[PDB]
Amino acid sequence: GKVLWDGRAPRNYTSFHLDASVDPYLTVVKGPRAASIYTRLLGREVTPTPLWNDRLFPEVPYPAVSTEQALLVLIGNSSVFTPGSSGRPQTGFRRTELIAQVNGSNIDLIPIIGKGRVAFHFSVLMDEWHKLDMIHEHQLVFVEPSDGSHVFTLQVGSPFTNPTGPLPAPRADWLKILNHNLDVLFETEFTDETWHNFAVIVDWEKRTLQVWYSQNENNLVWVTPVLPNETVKRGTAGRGDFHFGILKLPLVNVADPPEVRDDVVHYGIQPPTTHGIMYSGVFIEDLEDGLSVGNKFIQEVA
Repeated sequence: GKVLWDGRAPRNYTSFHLDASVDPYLTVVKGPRAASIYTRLLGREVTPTPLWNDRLFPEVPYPAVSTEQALLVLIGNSSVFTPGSSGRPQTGFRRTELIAQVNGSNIDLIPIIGKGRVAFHFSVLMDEWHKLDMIHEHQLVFVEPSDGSHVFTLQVGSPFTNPTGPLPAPRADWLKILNHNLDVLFETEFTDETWHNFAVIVDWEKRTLQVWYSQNENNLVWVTPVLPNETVKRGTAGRGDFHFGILKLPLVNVADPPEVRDDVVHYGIQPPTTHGIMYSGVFIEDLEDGLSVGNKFIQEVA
């Protein structure tokens, strides 16, 4: 497909780009500290997903060159988002997200990534240095319309419930792709030291989702059929911004009055700990000629 937006960090990207909030990422969804304190560019420390490598000839000595650097996205105790200059701090959440933009604007991108059939690509790698706590729910990747809903979500960790139930939940450490109604479409163990490659095809006319998945250098394969996603709102209210990072939900604090425990934006137990996840291969393409499945192959889809 043609690339509509490329969030694969160039090898020459820097903290300074991040602290200017320039293309390709809007960095506003974070705590008060600079964007670069929460999101680190990993240079040569971490090899990104091999799917988008370039290959060398001859194939000895080095087979390939990385075309991107991985990103490490961190949350910590300062990761409280204040919406605007005047919003109530989101004290229930710990969040750091990057949002796709083009020419300085997320708004202008909405029509481009919101029409026809669009493939949202992203690959995750477990951070062994600041482990995610799977007792809590983490919303990692999603497209968020105006109303705060998610057309689809990549989630990991035990889903938030009020009241609190057995924790960890079964398969808490499985990466999960959810539809807009929070139905589990596909789930797979978040194995360590492994690039978990995803593509979610959104057909904006028919309101469908299809999940594609692989590990490491393996080409993406389809792991769901084309599935109805019919709770998405009609028209422009169904479209929204592409986020990736970590949105960590709290647990219920029974000390809180029953009338506020459901309000996860402002209430709940959040320990003051640091947690990370690494991203690579994050980009958006249409389905011209087909889906990019990795390793310089395209696959026809319909």
